[PDB]
Amino acid sequence: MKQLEDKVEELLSKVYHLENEVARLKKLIANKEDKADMKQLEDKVEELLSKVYHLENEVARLKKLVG
Amino acid sequence: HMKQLEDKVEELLSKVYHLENEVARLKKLIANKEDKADMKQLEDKVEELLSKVYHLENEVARLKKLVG
Amino acid sequence: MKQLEDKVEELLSKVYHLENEVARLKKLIANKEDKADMKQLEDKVEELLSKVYHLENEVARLKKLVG
Repeated sequence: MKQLEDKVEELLSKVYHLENEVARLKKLIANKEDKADMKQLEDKVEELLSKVYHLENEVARLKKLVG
Repeated sequence: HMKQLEDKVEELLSKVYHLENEVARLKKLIANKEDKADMKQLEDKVEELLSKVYHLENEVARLKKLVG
Repeated sequence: MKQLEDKVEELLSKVYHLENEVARLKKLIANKEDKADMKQLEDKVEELLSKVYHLENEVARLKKLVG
């Protein structure tokens, strides 16, 4: 009967520790970069490349005309 | 008292089940995280953009002065 | 006693396996990019997007004026 009580006690402690380890693991995971975030960043750079290209072309035409 | 212990194991049964589900959820989240990589390619593109934007700023300042 | 002891042993096996899974996930997590290490790239891109927005507006204004 002390045999069972001690097994249940081992289970209690190990469950409690696992709960804390999982809580820490989710905090760590939350601080990692999402694939979606990287994709957003790449698409913003693509947007910037395109806008800068158009601006260059626009500025070149303005420059000629102002002359 | 055996009932008290049964209730305790019932609690732990549920907690172990929840923990199994939390671990599977965390696996899925990890799969959607970006692997460490060399940032050279993205950084080089941003460096090109900052140079082009700097040069554009200078050009647009000149025109703004002339037109005004 | 026996039936409850067996249930407890079953749960100890599951907890044991879970501890190993968690150790393993910690290792996977180490191969992932830290969000904080992307902060500089992200901010630079946000700066550039604003600068390009303002440059576009100024160019369109000048163009209209000259045209």
